[PDB]
Formats: sequence, C-alpha cells, structure tokens
Amino acid sequence: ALTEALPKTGGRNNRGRITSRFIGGGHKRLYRIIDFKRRDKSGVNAKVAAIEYDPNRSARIALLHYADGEKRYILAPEGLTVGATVNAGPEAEPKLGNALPLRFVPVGAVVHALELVPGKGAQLARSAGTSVQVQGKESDYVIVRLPSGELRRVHSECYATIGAVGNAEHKNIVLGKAGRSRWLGRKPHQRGSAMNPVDHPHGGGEGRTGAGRVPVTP
RNA sequence: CGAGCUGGAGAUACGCUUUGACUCGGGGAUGUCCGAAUGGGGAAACCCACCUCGUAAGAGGUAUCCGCAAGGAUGGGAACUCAGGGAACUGAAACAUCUCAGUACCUGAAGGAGAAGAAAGAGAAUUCGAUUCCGUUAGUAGCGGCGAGCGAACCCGGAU
RNA sequence: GAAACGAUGACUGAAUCCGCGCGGACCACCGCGCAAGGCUAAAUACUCCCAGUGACCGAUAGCGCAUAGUACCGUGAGGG
RNA sequence: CCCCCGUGACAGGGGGCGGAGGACCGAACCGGUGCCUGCUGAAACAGUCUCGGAUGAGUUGUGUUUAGGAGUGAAAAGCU
RNA sequence: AACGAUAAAAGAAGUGAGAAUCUUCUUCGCCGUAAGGACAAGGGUUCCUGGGGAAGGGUCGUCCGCCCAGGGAAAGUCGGGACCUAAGGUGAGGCCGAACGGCGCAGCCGAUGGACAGCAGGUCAAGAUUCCUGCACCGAUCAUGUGGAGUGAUGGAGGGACGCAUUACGCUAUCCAAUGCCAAGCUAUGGCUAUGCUGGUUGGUACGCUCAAGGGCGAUCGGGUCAGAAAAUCUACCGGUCACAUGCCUCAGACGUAUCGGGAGCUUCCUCGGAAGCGAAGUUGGAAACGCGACGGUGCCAAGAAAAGCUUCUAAACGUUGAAACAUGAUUGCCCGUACCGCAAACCGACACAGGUGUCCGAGUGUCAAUGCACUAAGGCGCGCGAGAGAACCCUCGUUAAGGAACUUUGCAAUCUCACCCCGUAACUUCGGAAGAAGGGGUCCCCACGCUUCGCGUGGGGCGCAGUGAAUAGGCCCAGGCGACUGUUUACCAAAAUCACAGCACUCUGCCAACACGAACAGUGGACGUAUAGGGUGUGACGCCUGCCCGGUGCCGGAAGGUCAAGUGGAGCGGUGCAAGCUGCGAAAUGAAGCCCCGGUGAACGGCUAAGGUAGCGAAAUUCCUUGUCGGGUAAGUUCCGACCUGCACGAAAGGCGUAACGAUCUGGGCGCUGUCUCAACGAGGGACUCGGUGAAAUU
RNA sequence: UCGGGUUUCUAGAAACUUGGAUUUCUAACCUGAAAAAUCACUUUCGGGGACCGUGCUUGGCGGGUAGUUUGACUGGGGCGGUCGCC
Ligand SMILES: [Mg+2]
Ligand SMILES: [Mg+2]
Ligand SMILES: [Mg+2]
Ligand SMILES: [Mg+2]
Ligand SMILES: [Mg+2]
Ligand SMILES: [Mg+2]
Ligand SMILES: [Mg+2]
Ligand SMILES: [Mg+2]
Ligand SMILES: [Mg+2]
Ligand SMILES: [Mg+2]
Ligand SMILES: [Mg+2]
Repeated sequence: ALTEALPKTGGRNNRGRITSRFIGGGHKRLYRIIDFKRRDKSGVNAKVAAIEYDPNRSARIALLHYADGEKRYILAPEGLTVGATVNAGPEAEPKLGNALPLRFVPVGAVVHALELVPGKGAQLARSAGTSVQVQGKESDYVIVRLPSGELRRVHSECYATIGAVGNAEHKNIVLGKAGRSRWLGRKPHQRGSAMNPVDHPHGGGEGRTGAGRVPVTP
C-alpha cells in the first residue's frame, strides 16, 4: 500500500558534468521517510503494522505505530511478524529489534541499524541482512565485527537494533538479461581497453592487451 | 533679424506673418514606455500589487549600499591614466634560460588628464635639493645559455 | 651571482635620544638623510568632439559608407 | 490456482484455466541491408524495388542541463 | 543540356491587343489513414475585395502565394495572466573566491503537470465555445426576505497523488441492413413500372412514480497520554456497540412529454444569379471505440510528480438585538492570443526544392483480422513548357523456342516461393525449441440437408486452361567459421567476427568512505545510499574446465641494518677594528616519507635465464614452404569438409576446448526456378531525334 | 618518565626551566539530535579534540598535463656501412 513518503529524483552529477560514471536508468522511485535514531520515542511499544518492501534500500523495511497514534518506518530486521510489537529505550529487553543502547547490550549479541555517533541515527550494518556482531565492552567503547570483517571501537551512547536483517539476501537474484540493469543502473561500464589513447589509459593497440593496469584517469 | 515662412522632398489643400513671423542665440516649462533602472515579475520596451492625496480623470512614493540626519553612491564614455591578473606565434636559423613582454587580452577605480610629490634621496662636490616631460649623457656603465639580445643613472641644457 | 636596497607571503620581531637609515658583501673611519600619517597645482598623455590648414584622395581613390554598418550572410559572437 | 493417472524415490506426463515474455508475423513509427538510379542531382546523401526492429536497453514532444584540451560517448577518436 | 517525379487529358463556351496554359460547363484520370480535415510549432498579412501585368512564376499569362489601395481579425466561461508547483533558474542574512566571480535554506521565477464557470445553432466577400439569436452557468457587490446563530486562520490533519500488463459487464459517437417512414419524378436502349431506382431519416435544454448496468459507502460513544509546536468540537491510535445481502448515495445512458434548432428538398425573382421565405419523416433490427459508467476486476515488479484549489480543527479575533448559509431579483465582467498556411508552392531546407516536421479526426465494399491490399464517398488534385516522330543508345518494364548457372570474383541480379485451412514434419537439444522444418492437399458457383449464424460441414450438379481465379503475399535444405542471445556503432564509402550484455573474477572503500567536479578548510555528485553497499579493471549465457615460472616490473607486508632534506646543534677557519663587538664560511651529531633490502601475490604487468607448455585444439579468421599428403563431393575442385601433424610464429579468464538456439554475419554444397549465360528477339513506356517558347555548365 | 640548563638546601633534596614521547584532559578548533530546515543562537547537549585540516617551508612520487627533442652522407628512403687524424 505504501504511504506518507516523499518523491526522489534521478540525477548523476552536480554543478556541471557527469561525476560517478554510468547510472541513469531509474523508474521514478519515491522516497519513504524512515528513522534511524528511534529516540524521541524511547519508552513506548508499537504494532509492527507491516513490512512494506521499498526501493532505494533492499531491506524489507517495517511499518510501526508507536502508541501515541503516530507513524514510522523501521528497517524490519529478520523475523518480526504480521503485527508483532516492540517498545524502546534502555528499559528495553533485547528482543526482535529494539531501540536500545550498547552497554545494556549482551556479548556477541548480533544487532544492526547500529550507530557510529550518539544519535545521528544508524550508519552501520543496515543493508541486505548484515549482522553486526558485538564483542567486548570497553571503558564506554565496545568491540565490534562490522560486516567488512573489521574491529572498530564505539561506545554505548550509540543505540542499535537487535539482530541482523535479511531481505533474504540478493541471492536467487541473477538479474537475467542486460536491462534488468537498466531496470536501474546504466550504459553498463565501458572497458577502457576498448576505448582510445584519447579517452582512457588502456586504449590503443590494434587487437587487445593490458600493460600497467590503472583506472580511468591514472 | 527684419518681411518671409509653411522640415529633407520637391506634392495638393488649408494657412502664420510686420498688431513683427521664420531663422539665430540664451534660460524655462512637457516630456509616455525600456534601459544602472529601484515597487514586484520579466523572454528590454510588456504583466501585475500596495500607501499616501483625489469630483472622477487623475498625482506622488514604494531597490540596495552608507550614514541621526542633510548629503553621497550604483551606469555610461573613442583613445589616454594607475592597479589586479597575465599569454603565444615569434628570435635564438632546432630547444627548455632567455627573447617576444609585463606586449596582446581580461578585470577594477577615476578623471580631464592621471599618476608621481616635499629626500629616512641622488651622489660625490663635505654637491644638489619635491614629483612629471624633452634634449643629451649612452648604446655608455652593466646585465646576457656572458649566445641571440637587452641597456640604465648622476652631470649638463630646457618645459614648468 | 661575492649581490645592495626596495618589495611582500610564512615564521620571528630593536631602539625613542653620545638614538636610527643609507652610501650594493662585511668592519673602521669618513659623508648623507631621518621611515611604519595625510594633502597638493604647473609643464606630460589622448583624442568621441570643433576650427583651420595640406607639393592629401577626387568616385576599383578617399572612412566600410558622395553614407549604410543599411541591403545582404550567420542560431550567434561576428562579417558586410 | 482446479482436477486425472501413476508408481520402482522418481520427478512426471494429461484434460482445465490463466495470461507471461529485451517471444513470434506485420502497418504506423523507428531504422538503413543489397542492387540499380542519381553524380553541374528533384537532394551538399536521395529515390524505387529489397531488408531489420516493432511492450521495448522502445519512439517522441516541450522545458532544462552538460562544452574546446573541455563536454559527450552501448566507444568510431565518433558527435559537439 | 534542362524546363524539377510517366497522376494523362479532351472538347465546347467565354474574356481579351493578345491565350495549349485565365473563367465557365461537360467528359476523363490520380489520391482517399490521404495528395481529405483539425490544432501546435513556425511565417506574417500571404486572408477578402477591387485593380494591375514591368520584375518574380523554369514556356505563356488576360492568372498568382506577385505589384497597389481599401477592408478583414470582437470572449466573465477556449489558452494563457491576475492561482500551483516539477527539473532547472534564481536568492535579504549565510558559505567560499586576485578581480569580474562560484555557491547557497527560505522565498520568488519557471509547463510541457495540477487547478477552474457555457452548450445548441445562425451568418459578412473575408471572424466565431469570441457577433446575433435561444436558454445557461461562475465569482463578486447590493437589496428583499427566510434563518435566527457564529464565523471559522500565512496554523493542524484529510484530500488532491496518479505504474505497467491483462480484462468482466452497460453504453454513447459512429456505421450497416430492410417491401420501415417521408420526399421527388423518370422511366424507353430487350426487360422492369414498383415489392424499381435516388435522397433524407435528428441535436440543445427542461420536467417526467419509466427502464437501467455500473460505480461509492461505515457510524458513533468513550478512552490513552507519551503524537499532530500550541488548541482542537478534526486526525492519528486503543476499546465497547449495529452493519452477509440488503441498506442506502449516485446515475453512463435509454425511453416519454415539451420546447428550441436543424432537416431531403420546395416557391418566386434574379440586375444573370445569388437572394429571400417554406418544411416532410424521425422506424425496427444488427455492428461498435484506444471515449463515457469509473477513483471497476485481477496479476505483476524493474514499485509508480509537488503545490495550491479543496472538507475538516481550532489560536487569534468579531459579535453574540442586524452571523455562517439559503432563495429572489439588481449591478459587475480587466489584460494578451483570436485573419490566412499549417506533412506544406505560405514552416526548416539559398529555389513556388521528390527531403524534414509533434498531436487529433480519418467513411464504404470486399478480404479471418487491420489504421493492410484493390476499388471508391466526401473532400482534394491531374505535379505551371507544349506538339510531333517511333532510329542508334540509355533508363523502367512484359513475354520468351531448345538448354537451365555452362554466367561469374560470387546465382550479385531477377524468376521460382508466396495468403488462410487440413494432413504431415528429422538430425540436435539447455527439453523451451529447432518448425511456417521438409512434403502433400484443399480453396469458385449453385441446390439440398445437418450445424449457432456474417458463415461451416455433409452431399449432388455446374463452368473455365486457370477458383487467396485481380492486389497485398516466406524459395527450401545440408555442411562449417565468428560472436551465445534482444540490443549498438562509423549523421555524408565499414552493422561486422566491434561495442554492450547477464554471469565470473581481481581489487579497493566504515563514512566528512574510496572515488570524481571545483579558484574554494565553499558547495556537490557518489548517497538522503553504510559493505549481500559504493569505485576501478579485466572476462563475457550455460557446459567441462583453467596448467607451469614471483628472477625483471608493479603492488601488500616485514622491517635489523645502508643511504637521504629542511631544521636543531658543535668544533673549526676567516674579514675589519684600538676594544667590547660587529661579522663572512662553517662541521661531527641528531632529523621523516621513500630508495636499497628481506618476504609474498598471476582471473597483477608478464614469460612458458624464474621457469619450462597439464587438458584441449592443430596446416586453424592465426601456416611460411603449401594447391602439405590421403579421404570426401565434381567429369574435372588452389578453394570447402574429414583426418593426420613436420603447430614458420595454437593454448587455458588479451581465457582453453564445446555448445540447442539466434545472425540484413562470412565460406562451401545441394534441390527448385530462372535471360546470369549459349544469344539474343519481339513488345511497352520515359529520354535521345524534329518544330515552337525560355536557356545553363564545367572549360578555354 | 626520559633531555640536559639555572638557582638554592645537602650524586641527592628542593624549586625555575626550557624539549621528545606516552598518556590524559579538554575553553579554542571540530561535528551530530532538539521547538525554529542552509545559517545564528539556548542549552541536553553528545562525541572528536590539539589530531585533522588551513596557511609557510622540506624532500619524494607524478606521461595525469604541458613545452619539446629524436643528425647527416645515402646512384630514391629505411636496414647495413660511414662521418676526425696518418
Ligand atoms: Mg567616373
Ligand atoms: Mg559613409
Ligand atoms: Mg511485408
Ligand atoms: Mg533551493
Ligand atoms: Mg514530349
Ligand atoms: Mg517527316
Ligand atoms: Mg525472415
Ligand atoms: Mg552478435
Ligand atoms: Mg540483431
Ligand atoms: Mg608528451
Ligand atoms: Mg632513431
């Protein structure tokens, strides 16, 4: 049904020319307003109304209704149901995703929608079904395993939502025929090999080759 | 001024003049609309509003920057002037230094001219005496892949 | 370059009175002048503009124009 | 999604029904394959016959944005 | 030479100095999803009327889109603006910048989107939802009366906000049929006399217990503060009570009544021809939208403007005796565009140019269907030199004896094929395809009968050489290379074996990310994305796969030691002076990133001494000798296929070997059928030749 | 804590110091949530914080770009040979 969002708009560059190569497809995707802080709410439950799939992301977002009679979208994690509910704030018991900080949080307690700076909403493991693993508590900072396979410090003043996401993992997704791309991306990359001395470093020759392996520009 | 005038254009018709026209000189009053343009909008000259006065018709104000305020300023001028920024072909019989050149052009500020100006100096006589210009000194002194080539100043005579 | 002085960007950063600057490395003696305040006629430049003059042209010359930046080309800047 | 059959693990196959698809043929439309014609042309790139795409990575309008060593480019140094 | 498309004319009459060409009439031909008609863009008066004939019009010209004067265009409701916002453009304060200047929230500007009140006809030579007529609707301001109480923000919320594909039912436009109905008269050539033939056969408004699909529907009390900044008698959320159906609300539209138009044609005059006035009928059945009922049904994923208008809630605020509202009249009604051309002699193309140009309407017959093909209505038009001749030669056509690819570089070219229906249909395979494989048969008319008819099937007869009897309308096959595939490219010599592609892999980036644009600790794109995400490179479905060498280059790491800048800092030497001092040069030490150096990585550069080619393929689009040798097909085969292998100079992601399917791809072969050829003939049309009119060019 | 210097009270003790590092803290500086979008402020504030970054200078890397260079003889040009002296 989708609802109460905004309108996006294709565009691949500013104050002039093409910056990030390619991309221009589209299909008028609107933007739904989310929430990655989940704090001015701290204290009330809400009925996960539904899990409306929404573009831009790839994370079956979830619809919530916090008692006040207000509305909000949430990165439906990995397992909430047709109307399961949830509260929020330190007085939160690490259940199916919650608006809880970090110290009060268990070890190796996979979560997500995590954060990088007190408030300033999420900013980590918010995609596909990325699972941020926790580890050691420290002074105030913690020890975490970001999807990357990295160990970064961060402190508890930075909320997070229980467990990982999923969106089933873009798996059986194979795209298919060129164009499933155009279904979004664009002019799928041009090989600087089949280009010209003129346009790219790899260019020239008379058959095929390599020599140096550099990127566009140098 | 003194007897024509009724714009080039010359064409028909009506007409104005010594009760002084016309032309000429010199101040006024009218002057829409656009354009710095400023009420607001805008594809220049077109659309649209508000306040104040007002019989209607109609009249004035409504940009911004400085400044209590009075008052000043935004734009425009052919070349000339000072500043900010600053090429290359070209020459070196090839080329990077150098040359062309601080030339071309851009930009800014102002004027009728500017800029520069009252020696913390020139310069060797214990001399001179603000700055600008011309003559000459001098193609010297000196700079220079010491190549190509570039090149002052005091002194002295004048403009003032 | 032995290279003074002026100049300014970054750093530092003195004296005020037998004080200070300079006189082309640097020191002495010698001499010259006094900075971190301002102002300033005149001669000099140019020529859109006016007058006068010319061993200047006199209509393929002279200004592009005996007038037109018009006609005409160009999306245009521009040319003409 | 509805039924039929089955039998060794088998899948499966059958009648219903539904309406998928850089699917099929073809006009518009969009291309431009081969031949001939044209070559001081009807035309500074075309005509006839012939041919490809045709719900798509489709075709197109208005508005607007991107530019010179720069843009743009399903990439020829192509177009600007 | 040419006179701008091979859509053809012909006569009569007229005008006039003068006519192949101007007007008129009557024949003819051409177009008819257009060569008809309506906007928009764009042009400007080309429009109309009266004149003209120099130049412009490829000849003429009495004519013109040309020359001249005059006229011609009319809106409260159509478009736009006085309303709205999108990309983008701007922009008080604010962020950056040698200058000029680049940014940038709000706000403002900005359609091609939203939003909003008129419909039927009439008519100047030339305009019409704009003028007239007929009735209507909209805001506004006013009065009259009803009402008798609130009204209700730059503010809240609701709402306006919308994708693609497919599709059920109702219908309207629109079209068709008929011994429906009205109108008019004639018919003869042999027949018919009317059951023939021709034309017309309704729109606006208003009322109607008529018919009616389809479409739209919760309400209300109360509660919870933590939500709408605030308030809220609204919204959001929570909970109790009655809602299958119905129940409502609503009608697309049909019918009837009435009224207003219009309506085949009819009457008189006509200054020569328009003008004026009159008026019949309105049937039954069938077809039928890409439009209307609408914000319908369903499925799908690649997930679908914003704002105001608008309903509602209140803060403020006014008054609660003359409100909000309703009705009835009264008054009001701004600016710009409104002619004509408009797929085209009136726009872009130097030209009255065979080109280009967005959207809408776009009839009938026949043909499964259609916006196709043939004819044709309406409507438009016969392309602005013309007339003879009937040679060569050239262009575009029709036929062709015997032969049938012998042509040739090659079957290039042109024939054959060609539609629907029934039968039938292989190798191979990713099981979907290959498949319209191949091959074969049928198709016309009539009568009867059976079927659901427009029509089809069963059967009997019929005519022709011939029955999609006209027009549209796949020739097929085997074998191989190259790329898997739809796609894309060299506007004006290359469409392909290019580019792209799904998929694979390397690699880098934790967020002010890498990366990129930029004068700029400005702004911004990546992304309102956060690692199953973003960049760069290379490889190119799927299949089995991906070998050996880190010496040299590049990268990541290690990281003792060697080397190395500025600077800190020290000996030391030296110049001048009487001295303090002032002063030239200065050195060991200490001082980074890298560089040396140690180690590693090949879907890194890359080689096959750092090492030597696993699988696989091999004379290959990479072979030189070479027409390799033998086998295949031919009578005969430099090329093609098969194998072998002595791989000049095959090789595993510049990927290797394969691969159903696909290809305006290239190579070889076969069947068919041909004028490609033996070898050309005849015939047509358009030039060429002749005469009259106008009259180039390169060149010299 | 490591560097040393200065001054005093006895190499130590004390103090004044002036440096490197580690760490730590934080008014500058930075940056994020809120009623008032970019910005200024109020503060919860939150966290970063002497780093980054901006300015001057140092040396490295730098076909990303720029300016350029790349001889002559030559029975044609390149390849080969050659170009001075006896
Ligand atoms: Mg003369
Ligand atoms: Mg002139
Ligand atoms: Mg066809
Ligand atoms: Mg903005
Ligand atoms: Mg003829
Ligand atoms: Mg004869
Ligand atoms: Mg075909
Ligand atoms: Mg291909
Ligand atoms: Mg293709
Ligand atoms: Mg270079
Ligand atoms: Mg060489």
